[PDB]
Amino acid sequence: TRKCELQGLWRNELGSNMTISALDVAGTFSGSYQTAVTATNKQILVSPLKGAQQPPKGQQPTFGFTVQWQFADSTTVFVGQCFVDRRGKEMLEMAWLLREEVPSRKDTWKATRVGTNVFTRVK
Amino acid sequence: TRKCELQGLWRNELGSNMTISALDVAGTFSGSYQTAVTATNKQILVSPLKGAQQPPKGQQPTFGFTVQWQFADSTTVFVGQCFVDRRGKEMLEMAWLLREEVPSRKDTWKATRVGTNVFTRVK
Amino acid sequence: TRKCELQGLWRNELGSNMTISALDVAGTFSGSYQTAVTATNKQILVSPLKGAQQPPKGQQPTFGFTVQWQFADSTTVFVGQCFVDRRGKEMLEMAWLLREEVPSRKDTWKATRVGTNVFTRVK
Amino acid sequence: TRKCELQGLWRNELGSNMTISALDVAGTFSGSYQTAVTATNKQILVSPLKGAQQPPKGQQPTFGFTVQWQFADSTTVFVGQCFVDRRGKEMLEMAWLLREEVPSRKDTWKATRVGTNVFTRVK
Ligand SMILES: O=C(O)CCCC[C@@H]1SC[C@@H]2NC(=O)N[C@@H]21
Ligand SMILES: O=C(O)CCCC[C@@H]1SC[C@@H]2NC(=O)N[C@@H]21
Ligand SMILES: O=C(O)CCCC[C@@H]1SC[C@@H]2NC(=O)N[C@@H]21
Ligand SMILES: O=C(O)CCCC[C@@H]1SC[C@@H]2NC(=O)N[C@@H]21
Repeated sequence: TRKCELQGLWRNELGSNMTISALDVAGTFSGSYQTAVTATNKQILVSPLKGAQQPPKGQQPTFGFTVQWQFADSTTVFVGQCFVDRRGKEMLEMAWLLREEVPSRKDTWKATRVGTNVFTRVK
Repeated sequence: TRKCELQGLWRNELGSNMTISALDVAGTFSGSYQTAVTATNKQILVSPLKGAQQPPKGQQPTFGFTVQWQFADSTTVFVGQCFVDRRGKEMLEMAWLLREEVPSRKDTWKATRVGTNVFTRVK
Repeated sequence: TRKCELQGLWRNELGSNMTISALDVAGTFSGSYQTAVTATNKQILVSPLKGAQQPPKGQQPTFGFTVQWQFADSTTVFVGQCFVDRRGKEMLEMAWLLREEVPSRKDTWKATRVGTNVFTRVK
Repeated sequence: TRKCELQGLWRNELGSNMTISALDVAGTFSGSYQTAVTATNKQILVSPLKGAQQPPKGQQPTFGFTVQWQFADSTTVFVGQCFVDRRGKEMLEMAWLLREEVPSRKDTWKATRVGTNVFTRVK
């Protein structure tokens, strides 16, 4: 069963697109992310990601990745697990932190936004 | 100036140790993490990490990484920026999400812990 | 228009129920919360909440509240904004932190879970 | 022992000041917050807060509150526990979410910043 294999094109509720290329045997993967949204006034560009998954009880292993935004000084990390429901539908449940670059140490308090995303496989 | 180079051994306020190996030119890095603490009842083991930094205005670039815990079903992601103060002292300001593996989709609501860490370079 | 008035019975995607009683003129409100889920092994009980909303540009004001769980040592805080869509449907977008009570200061790192909820008005 | 009574003037690492007035018997409290920092370009003003603490094993009970900022469209909620160390020193360990008001539902993804604070009692 290839169900819940991270490898693939995924989309989230914001309309973002994400590709995860094949995992190596260490469980590390790379890919790219096309966000539909930005907190900057910059043109959105496809951006590389780098992550790792835990080794596979009936449960998909947890994974995480870092997106290196190509058009913004920021960095997002996403952490999640895949689930398959009744009718075979796969979903990535993810929580994320978006870190903006700040000029001095004293601005770090405001540098991190948090939220969640739900991804499903693009048909 | 090698000030705020991620490469190195770092420690945080919890007494965790972290090594970041040299960055490649794409800005991706790997390394390992020795946490002083765990939310499981398992023996702590050194664990690989995989991350990426943004390219370097006077400001260090943001970075993120994923720790693949070797003794736990979980995954942590850390996101941060380095700062150098007056007397040349470097600090990584980081926020993180720890994701526990859960049996079903309905338990995802409780799967993510959040917090911050401050790292300084081991002498 | 009473659209997006916090006053009311709301439900979230987890199937939790929440009542917010009338706001006073200072914008503070109280109410109760019936969670469908718990991270403890205790019987769920209806729990008081205490919050405040900002004063009302076309935008609903932000609000927050604290739930004092009656069956758990923990405390949740929720922060959010209400939205009304095209066909008049109201939704509370909320982010939350659940704080478990810990025995010593050194366990605080693991004490806080984070997530989001979406509430709609019970018909 | 009045050790770890929330009632009092507290300060955090950012240099913010906070007053918590006496708790009522239900455990609800009010007070005010003077932040040293803001993410807006507005003049900072003292702001009311409204919270509740859990009832008091050797462990302080968890609490939470909402700050209704008087100079910003936002709302912060803080959740925490008090600790007393060896030499009698009290500390509030807190995690928080700052929610900015957004024009439409589609901007909610970026509306929530997260972080932590440590408060000690003003001498
Ligand atoms: O605005 C930035 O600085 C970079 C774009 C970040 C987009 C964020 S990452 C989390 C959330 N989920 C998405 O699919 N996009 C937004
Ligand atoms: O408990 C687990 O499931 C894995 C160990 C996680 C340790 C966390 S990661 C964030 C925080 N910072 C640390 O240095 N260690 C803890
Ligand atoms: O488990 C506990 O310690 C108390 C119950 C907490 C339920 C949480 S609060 C956030 C999330 N949203 C809900 O409607 N319920 C869970
Ligand atoms: O900027 C705003 O919109 C309101 C001021 C918020 C200040 C935040 S709240 C969390 C953090 N801790 C503080 O003591 N101040 C900042």
